[PDB]
Amino acid sequence: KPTIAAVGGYAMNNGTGTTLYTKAADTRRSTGSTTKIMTAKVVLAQSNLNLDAKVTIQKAYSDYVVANNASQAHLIVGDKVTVRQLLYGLMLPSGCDAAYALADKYGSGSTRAARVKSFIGKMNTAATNLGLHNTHFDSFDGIGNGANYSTPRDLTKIASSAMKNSTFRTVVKTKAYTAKTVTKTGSIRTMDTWKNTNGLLSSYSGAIGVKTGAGPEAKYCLVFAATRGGKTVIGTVLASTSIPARESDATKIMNYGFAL
Repeated sequence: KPTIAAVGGYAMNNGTGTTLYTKAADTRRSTGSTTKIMTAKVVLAQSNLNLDAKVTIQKAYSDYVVANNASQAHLIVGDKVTVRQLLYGLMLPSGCDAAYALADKYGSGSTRAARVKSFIGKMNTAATNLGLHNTHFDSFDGIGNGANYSTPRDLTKIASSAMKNSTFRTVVKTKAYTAKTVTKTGSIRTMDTWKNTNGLLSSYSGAIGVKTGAGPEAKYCLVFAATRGGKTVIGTVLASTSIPARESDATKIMNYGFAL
């Protein structure tokens, strides 16, 4: 059993559900942007889902990333961006502006505030439906709050559920993506290329996911997944000490899991 810097860790065989590694696996901690996995999951399960549906980037999305010094996809106010493009902006550079856009779009309500509230409710309803008991969302992106928490086991179960969706799988294993959006003049704008923050995609052979996280309370987090020899290992590390450490933590757990 490897030792890791993260104070919380968990991994299982994605196909069988069998546990492969644990370290305070059921201890509630902050999630950082790994919460965005649930945001993507909820969006992709909406009945009225249309990946080609366009969303106008509101000034509020930009003001939001600035006010919260949140990671962003650099979405340009006024641009028309598709839900598919928003999902890539959400998962690759960890676009909290894209998260806001998705919540505004899919929440139920007559105001952005009401729709955001409704969307977070959907996130909690999805957790409940998975039979989770140590997870609660108070945001659509993991930005702030003691009422936003999960555990390495719970997040791994949310990730496993999300990975059942082919679109989700396609997105989280993508290393680079360049969005071509529509400007106010109708012209097509080529945005700066987005790079997936998950270093495992290039450093770990067989890696297929899933999502990074890093904040003042959550520290360095990573939900990982890789497939080798017909076996898929999926897991989560919470509160590692740095980006390089979170990557090695995950690398060790997966290597251990594949050898078990």
